Amino acid sequence: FLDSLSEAVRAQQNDYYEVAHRIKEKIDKQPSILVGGTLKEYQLRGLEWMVSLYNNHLNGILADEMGLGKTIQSISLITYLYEVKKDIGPFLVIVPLSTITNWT
Ligand SMILES: Nc1ncnc2c1ncn2[C@@H]1O[C@H](COP(=O)(O)OP(=O)(O)O)[C@@H](O)[C@H]1O
Ligand code: BEF
Repeated sequence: FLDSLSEAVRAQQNDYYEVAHRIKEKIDKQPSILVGGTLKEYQLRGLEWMVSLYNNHLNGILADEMGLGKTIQSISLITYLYEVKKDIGPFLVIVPLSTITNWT
């Protein structure tokens, strides 16, 4: 699976972990767009993890327990990408109606 997957990734470029995360990147600072507080270490790790997925053309799941700032992390993802990759738009977020204004 991994072999064919990594080859699928190579098509998308046109152990398991290091293979899946062949392209790496990390960042000590949060995206400068972000205001209203700072990110927690693990959130930063999560960001880096998501960034790695981006770099390796992989999709993934933020399965961190609950109430751990994923909303913020996804926002930081947006701003990260905009400050680093600079592909501003089009970016879609889909949420429950009961959570709309929490997100806004
Ligand atoms: N780095 C952070 N700085 C400040 N508050 C945070 C941070 N991470 C999480 N929070 C708290 O959690 C909320 C944001 O995420 P929340 O909705 O609580 O969890 P999730 O986004 O995982 O559902 C905010 O109310 C905030 O107070
Ligand atoms: F992941 Be949060 F608790 F919506």
